[PDB]
Amino acid sequence: ALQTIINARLPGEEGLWQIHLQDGKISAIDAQSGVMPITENSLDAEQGLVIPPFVEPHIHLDTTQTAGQPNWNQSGTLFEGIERWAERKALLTHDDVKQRAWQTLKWQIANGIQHVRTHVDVSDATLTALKAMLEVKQEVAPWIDLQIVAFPQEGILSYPNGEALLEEALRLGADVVGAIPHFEFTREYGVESLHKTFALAQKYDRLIDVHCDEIDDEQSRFVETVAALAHHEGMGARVTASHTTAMHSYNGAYTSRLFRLLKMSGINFVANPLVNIHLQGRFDTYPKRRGITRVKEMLESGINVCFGHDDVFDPWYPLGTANMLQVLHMGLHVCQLMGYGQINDGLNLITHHSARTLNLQDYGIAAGNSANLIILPAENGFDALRRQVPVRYSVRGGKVIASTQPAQTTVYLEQPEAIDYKR
Amino acid sequence: ALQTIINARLPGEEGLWQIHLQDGKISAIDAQSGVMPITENSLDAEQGLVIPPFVEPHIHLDTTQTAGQPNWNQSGTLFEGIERWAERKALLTHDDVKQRAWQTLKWQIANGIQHVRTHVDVSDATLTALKAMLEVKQEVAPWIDLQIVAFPQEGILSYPNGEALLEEALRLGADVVGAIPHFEFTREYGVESLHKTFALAQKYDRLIDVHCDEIDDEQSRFVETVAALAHHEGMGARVTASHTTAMHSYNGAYTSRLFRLLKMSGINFVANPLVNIHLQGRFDTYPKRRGITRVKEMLESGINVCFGHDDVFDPWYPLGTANMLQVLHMGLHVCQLMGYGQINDGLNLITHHSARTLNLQDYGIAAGNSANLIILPAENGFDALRRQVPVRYSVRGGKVIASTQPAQTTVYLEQPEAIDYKR
Ligand SMILES: [Fe+3]
Ligand SMILES: [Fe+3]
Repeated sequence: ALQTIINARLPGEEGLWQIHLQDGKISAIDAQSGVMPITENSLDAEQGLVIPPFVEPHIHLDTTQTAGQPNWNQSGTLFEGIERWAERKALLTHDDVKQRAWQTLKWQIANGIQHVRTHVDVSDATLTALKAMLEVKQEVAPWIDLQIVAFPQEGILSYPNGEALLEEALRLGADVVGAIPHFEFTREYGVESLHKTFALAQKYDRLIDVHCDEIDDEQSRFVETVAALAHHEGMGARVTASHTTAMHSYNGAYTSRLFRLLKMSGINFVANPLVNIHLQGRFDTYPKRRGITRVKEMLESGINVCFGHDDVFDPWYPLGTANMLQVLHMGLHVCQLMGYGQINDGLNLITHHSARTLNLQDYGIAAGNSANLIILPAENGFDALRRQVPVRYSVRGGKVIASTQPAQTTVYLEQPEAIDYKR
Repeated sequence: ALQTIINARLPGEEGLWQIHLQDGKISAIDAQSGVMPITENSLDAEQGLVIPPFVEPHIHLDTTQTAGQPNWNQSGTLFEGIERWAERKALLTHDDVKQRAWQTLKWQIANGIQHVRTHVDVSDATLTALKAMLEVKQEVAPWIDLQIVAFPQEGILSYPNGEALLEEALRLGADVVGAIPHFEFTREYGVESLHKTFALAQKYDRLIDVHCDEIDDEQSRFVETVAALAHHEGMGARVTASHTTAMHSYNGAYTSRLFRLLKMSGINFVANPLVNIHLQGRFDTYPKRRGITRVKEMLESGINVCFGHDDVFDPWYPLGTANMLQVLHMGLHVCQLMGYGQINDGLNLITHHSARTLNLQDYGIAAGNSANLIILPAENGFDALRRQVPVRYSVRGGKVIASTQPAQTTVYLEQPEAIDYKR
């Protein structure tokens, strides 16, 4: 029965704020001139930062939690990962997918993530993972709004009945149409697959999220077709180009020309730091490229870009706890967004920009919006990122759905001293 | 009236073997536990290696034996070669083509080659060389099965009546449909020419062999269309991509993606070491690229690749004696297949893999097959390659069609000593 969040700091705002709640929504937001006393029905942010929930714009819940089953990827390569996944085929069932997806979703709830977009491989005639994920979506709805992308992993034109299966996935309820041009047999199939993807999105009124140019090939430019088609249909807001790691290898002249179109099209971009730094640059000896898309330049140009985890504890990425501040930390380093303001503003890459990517209509600490917000025990984005703080409280519909009692560290010098890693 | 080949060594097999012959075919193959005595009607391999005939998967018999006529290519360049060829136009007649083709074919018979695929330029309204080659094919049949590729040297779409002439060549009997995408005026003509090539091959039930991406251009990727179209039509076995020298210059990420399709398509690849090392890398100063396709990687991936001589004694390559062990020697060096096993297994690149490229149905030392085989005076492939041994005997239909008495070398030290270059 929470009525107020008090003593809240807000990004880009001075001072402390009080967030009033009513009927599961934010009724008003008022500045405070000092610290407010706690009381029944008040959740004290304790001068910590309050932001609208973290978002996971790109993850594969159908493959999550499978690392080491039955064997571990020892080389760490994409190739071996594919083989290790194949060895687990006998365990891939409806219940298995639901159990693993739920395990990661619980970690996400614990990490203040209330919006998740999962890709699901639909290059499977039985659509086993998709059927399982559609049930998971309904089951987790009280805690996470889950979007499902029908992802034609083996291609649309390069896989038997690929287009038919992609459309079947949409008819079953998938929220987003996926594609993977650079994986199609030819450049022509790649371009044609995008026309088919856009046609399906318009036919069913769905969003689009393409695994776009995820390859260190300076000639992989499917992103220009994604942006051009979006501009032509006037649907930029509903379109996302995931990865675009090839952009890391483009010459500057083409990239400059392309950026005009990217801005005009209004499409969204997702970079996946943890996985990109790991899987890109694998064909280089030395020097080795970083392989993340042009995040810094997109921000400078006002192009919406955000960060996803992509994989959690699977053959393609053995690590992760589904933590967005960890994803952000990696991205700030690899993209060299290390100035104070760049780091502080970093939270945008895992909150607001990701909400835009998911085309969310009810997101942000604003009057009238649902009371969905989280509290970080930190002074600002810089502090939260530097100390990799947990989510103190996650509030959804005005109710607490997760909480973390912080770790307590003590050093025993001449006298015991508490250490909080602040100066 | 040969009834048996005795004391034969076979690649990948231990010991000695006896090959029984009946009615021009191999009736049975039995292992020996020791050396068998010679006798009437037995051809003694003398513990030498017996293999199914050498194959020439790619040669231009229409241009062979013309070097220095009327003038020599002094720079050695492709450009000058084209000019030197043009200066000989008055001599290019029906009889001239037949005489020169036969001269090289005799060298091939002497070198144990019983299967040859020759390309013939059909960008000539009079189709002079093609008509001559069709007669040569009939004439040489007792010794060599000759396949003729209708090769549109000046392009299909970029030359007047190019497509009509290509089809006319097929209606006259050419066995294989050729193409040369990278030489077409535009990338679009290149791709379209391949669709036309595949349509003709299906219309006439012929094989396909494309002069594919023979250029140091990292953007020349016609090979993906060749492989995709073959996969689509389910005809990989009947398709060959010759040269693919551009692949030597591709970035690794694209090449890795492409390899999946190359393996799935089942198409064949021909590298032409002697000519590729000579004509590729000509626009580099220093360092200079080798320019041969990814032979080592194809072998590692189980993709069928083999070696051709391409040109013999002409403006584009002034050397050669049409010797496949010499072609192999160059390829092993340039492709760095220099480990013992890689060298020993090298014979596959000029025998079995080439037979697959030609879609041969009667090839190999196996019961039921025609008795077509050759005997090398060497212990194994490594030995034959190292010593560049001649073909001791070439047997076709159970009859000897060629034989070489080995050279005899003596050094006169304190006493005369025979030298055989074995340790
Ligand atoms: Fe992904
Ligand atoms: Fe050729």
